[PDB]
Order: sequence, then structure tokens, then C-alpha cells
Amino acid sequence: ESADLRALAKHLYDSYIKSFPLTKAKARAILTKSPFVIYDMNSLMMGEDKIKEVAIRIFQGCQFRSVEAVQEITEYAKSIPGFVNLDLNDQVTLLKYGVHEIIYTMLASLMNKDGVLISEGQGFMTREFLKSLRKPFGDFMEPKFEFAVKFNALELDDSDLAIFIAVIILSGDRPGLLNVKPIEDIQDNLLQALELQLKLNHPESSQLFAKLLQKMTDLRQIVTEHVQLLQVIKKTETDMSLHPLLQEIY
Amino acid sequence: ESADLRALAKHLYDSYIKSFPLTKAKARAILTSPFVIYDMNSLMMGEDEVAIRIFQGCQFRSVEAVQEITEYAKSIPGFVNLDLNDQVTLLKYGVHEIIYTMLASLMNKDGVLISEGQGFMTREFLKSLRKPFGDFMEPKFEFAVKFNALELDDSDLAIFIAVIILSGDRPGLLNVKPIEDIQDNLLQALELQLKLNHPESSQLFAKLLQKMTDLRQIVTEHVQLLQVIKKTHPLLQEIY
Ligand SMILES: O=C(O)c1c(Sc2ccccc2)c2cc(Cl)ccc2n1Cc1ccc(Cl)cc1
Ligand SMILES: O=C(O)c1c(Sc2ccccc2)c2cc(Cl)ccc2n1Cc1ccc(Cl)cc1
Repeated sequence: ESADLRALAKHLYDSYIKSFPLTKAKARAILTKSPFVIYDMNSLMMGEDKIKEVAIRIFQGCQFRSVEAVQEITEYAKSIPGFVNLDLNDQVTLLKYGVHEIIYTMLASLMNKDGVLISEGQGFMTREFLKSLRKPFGDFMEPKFEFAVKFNALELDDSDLAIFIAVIILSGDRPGLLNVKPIEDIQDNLLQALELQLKLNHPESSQLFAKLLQKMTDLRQIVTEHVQLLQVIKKTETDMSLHPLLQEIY
Repeated sequence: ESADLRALAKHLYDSYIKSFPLTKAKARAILTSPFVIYDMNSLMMGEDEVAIRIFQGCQFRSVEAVQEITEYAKSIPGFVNLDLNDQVTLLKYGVHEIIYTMLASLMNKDGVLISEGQGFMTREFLKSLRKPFGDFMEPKFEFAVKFNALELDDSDLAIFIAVIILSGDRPGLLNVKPIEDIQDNLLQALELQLKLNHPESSQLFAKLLQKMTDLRQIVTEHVQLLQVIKKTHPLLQEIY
């Protein structure tokens, strides 16, 4: 029956709002109290005032905020009906891989073709400034921006993304999973949830479900580059430290 | 209205049984099948440091518990109509007070029900621990003995725990008016329920409102201990 899921879709929006303070809705407003834009070396030196080299400072900046994003997605995951009940060793597995795919989804919410929100929306930072960095980091965030723009085209809601965020973490198709059946069953309901939500919220985006499920192809492909790229920067610069929570995931 | 109150009582009760798989009725039934843990040796058998592993299962369950509490607060009339920030606050603080209340329904003098009922840890086993954990649950056991002496049923608890949840004095509530507004309602319902289901028990109502002073005691003191437990996985620490 519908109300089964309609109400499940509600439970998850409400947790979504309660777990991530920068929503797609809040970003879209501040991308159309305006952000301080950074598009040059010095505008970064203002960015300190207003809100080791730059490419390394700015990389370590992506890392702190991601340690706090991983915090946010754990909080959200606990909320998902079933997840807390599952095997403990697999909870840790689902997050270990389920995190990054979530990140570059929420990322897209903060992105347009031109750049990316920063410091909780306080600032903006160009897609072309980023390209113009130090040899390893001049390619740090480029495919993100590419996928951001194709992914954002579906023009998803927050309420949509909350169920899709759910489906992601509860994969089953993940490496190291002892009990796969109960994961895959939670997801059968989340997919069932998601299906009706895309019909109702976006009644024109025909095969939006299909076209959304399709973007999990793009998403892993992104994670793969980030991993081996992230793996380089350790060899280039063993001076750099990583946060242990980020270590675990990686 | 004498009839409205009897309605809130039932809506709350009903939601409570859906919300909580293991009732105090059937937890009492069990207590008088369950695999007991009384030795170290029973333990390594029932699984199929050691002081650490036991503490940390209390953890995994304590987090399952939280979720079924959040599910249950949903059905409290107009709970959801509250400011979402305020919902988070009420749950955040009340959750612990309701865990020991429900941990009473699993406890008797000599130990506590385990694994959603399939087990029984001796109270004397629990007492027989290391200084970091050898009087961990000892305080708890005294609360539940005195608490269970009020012979509340789940019909009463289901109204009682709703009231814990909406206690309007929590740190950081933004709009306290409706929070107390509902609590006034659940109080009015709990009065009628205690006076109906136990007309023999005089001032039971008054006596339940004092154990809430105990609950706030046992919860700060437990807080105090899970920071003393910080004087002895990164992704898992974050889970808890
Ligand atoms: O501090 C920040 O919030 C920040 C930073 S770090 C920073 C912020 C202000 C001045 C200097 C550095 C960042 C760096 C990149 Cl290359 C991309 C996004 C960044 N952000 C925003 C952000 C980072 C990660 C995620 Cl998952 C979402 C938003
Ligand atoms: O998973 C359980 O059912 C359980 C546990 S979990 C456990 C069982 C066997 C060995 C180690 C941990 C538990 C531990 C303690 Cl020191 C006290 C009560 C405990 N329980 C009963 C319990 C029921 C509910 C909640 Cl909120 C917390 C604990």
C-alpha cells in the first residue's frame, strides 16, 4: 500500500533535515546575505579574514569538512529504519563505502557549472580557480563538477535525495558483507519508497527513477579516481596527515 | 473529558506495542526457556577484555533502543507538529531516562533479561566485575527494584514515558509553550490511568512523579561514568 512508503518517505526527509544543515534548498537560494567569492590566490587571503601553500591548505580544507560530513551521514544512517538493527560489522562496512557516494551527491547540491559553496555557504569558489592549482591538486575536483552538472539536471528535491541517500548506504553489493539478505531487503523498501516519491514529487520526470538509479554508475566511477588520486598525494607529500576517521574509510 | 483521556491512553498504548517489540508483560512472563549467564563460562558459551565486550553490547542495544523511542514519540499527538529543532532536543535528553525505565521492565532482583529476552545475566555476575564495570549496573539495579515495586503495566508506562519525553525544561528548547501544553495532556491522562488501573494504589501518580527525580539522578551519574569509561574502530566510535 502507498501510505506504507509515503510515511517512510516522510520519516526520512525529517531525519535528512535534522542531520545535514546545508540542504539543497538552502544552497540553491544562496547560489541564485551573499557569498564571498574566491577566484584568485589573493581572494583566498581575503577568505581567511572574511570567513604551507594554498593547494595544500585548500586540500586539507576539503578534508576537515569531509570529516564533518562523515559525522553527518552516520547520524543520518542510524535513523534509517533497520540499519541500527543490522550486524555491527556490516554497519561499519556500509558507511566505509557508502560515505563518498553520499558526499559527491550533497556536493552537487552546493554546485553549479561555475563553482562551489564553502564554509556552510559563507563563501563561493570558482570551477576555474580550482583547475589552476599545484600539479596534484589542479585536477582534484574536476570530474565532480562534471557529474555535479549532469546529476543536478534531474533537479532533485531534498525529499527525493533523502530516500536516494538511503538506497546508497544500504547497498548489499559492498565488499565485506556478512549478512547481505537483510541489507537488500531494507533497500527493496527504500527503492519501493523512492519509486513512488519520484512519481509523486516529479510527475513529469518520466523514468526519473531509472535515470536516477543510473547515476550510481557515474558515482562509483568518481570515487575510483578520488581514491587513487588521494593515494598519490600521500607519496608526493608524506608531510601531510589524515584524520583517522578518514583513514578508516580509505 | 473523561472519554477523551481514555482515548489518548489507548492511542498511546497501542502505538507503544507496535513501537516496542518486547513488552513488560511478556518480559515478566519470561522471568517466571532463557539461557542464563552466571559464570564467565556461561558467557563464552552464550556468545555462540571481557568486561569491555559486555559494556559494548549494552551500547549496540542502547542505540537500537533510541530508534524505537524516536519511532514512538512520533505518535504522541502533535509531537511532530513541534519545531524540528525542539523535537531533536526532547529526544536527545529524554532518551536516557526512558532506557532505564524500560530497563526496569527487564530487571528483577537477581539480573536482567538479554538479547531481546533469550538471555539472563545474573545480577551477581554483573556485580562480579572490574572496578571500571563492577558497580556499573549496580546503581541501575536498585532503581528498577524500587521502580518495579509500583507494579505499573505497559498501559501505564506507555503514558508515563510520553511525559518524560515532553518535559519542557530541557536545555535549549525554543518554543516551550506547546511542549508543556501536551505534557499537561499526558499528565491528565496518566492521572486518570493510574487512578483507573490501580484505584487501590493511592497517590500512585504522585509517587511516579518522584521516580522521575530518580531517573534524572541515575542518568547524570551514568553520564559521569561513560566519561570515566574514557580512561581506558574510529568509524564505530562515531556510530555511538
Ligand atoms: O571549509 C569548507 O567548508 C570547504 C573547504 S576549505 C576552506 C574554506 C575557507 C577558506 C580556506 C579553506 C573546501 C575546499 C574545497 Cl577544494 C572544496 C570545498 C570546500 N569546502 C566546502 C565543502 C567541503 C566539503 C564538502 Cl563534502 C562540502 C562542502
Ligand atoms: O542486548 C541486550 O538485550 C542487553 C545487553 S547486550 C550483551 C549481552 C551479552 C553480552 C554482552 C552484551 C546488556 C548488557 C548489560 Cl551490562 C545490561 C543490559 C543489557 N541488555 C538488555 C538491554 C535492553 C535494552 C537496552 Cl536499551 C539496553 C540493554
